[PDB]
Amino acid sequence: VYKVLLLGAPGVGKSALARIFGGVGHTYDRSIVVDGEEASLMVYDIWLPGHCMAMGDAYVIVYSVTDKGSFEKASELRVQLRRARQDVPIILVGNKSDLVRSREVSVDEGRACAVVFDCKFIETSAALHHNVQALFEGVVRQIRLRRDSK
Ligand SMILES: Nc1nc2c(ncn2[C@@H]2O[C@H](COP(=O)(O)OP(=O)(O)O)[C@@H](O)[C@H]2O)c(=O)[nH]1
Ligand SMILES: [Mg+2]
Repeated sequence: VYKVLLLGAPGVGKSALARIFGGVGHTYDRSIVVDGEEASLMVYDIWLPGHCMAMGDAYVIVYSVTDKGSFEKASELRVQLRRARQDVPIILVGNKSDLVRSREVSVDEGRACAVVFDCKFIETSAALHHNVQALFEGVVRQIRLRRDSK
């Protein structure tokens, strides 16, 4: 049973993503099967930033691909985590991939941010439910790898 914190600037789709996962701040629970093994995830959509950051088994940092300011905020959030948790899995998410015409952050900028962070990167669309199940399965897989590389 794993606690997952959603972090990111206002308006990026944290609540959208969480409500889709929950099948529905606020909290969501849900058991899912990942590589043949059941896992429960508790998703905290609660973004006292220090307290929030002190608390997860994994961190999902969300920005909107339509909002370069939210992508900058993602880098700021990562620096903060580095100070707050001085091992934890982090997934970077570029949401709103359906809004092709208003895109402000390229896929390659997202990928580059992943290299700097040394973390996994995925783009999502809460509007289309695209990559939402993959995001949360990835969370589970990344937590397991870190339980086991020990
Ligand atoms: N088109 C589109 N709109 C989205 C997507 N995700 C969130 N939104 C919209 O983005 C705005 C903020 O979403 P919300 O879940 O409240 O974001 P939060 O502030 O990060 O929790 C709302 O207008 C949502 O409908 C997406 O993937 N595609
Ligand atoms: Mg919200």
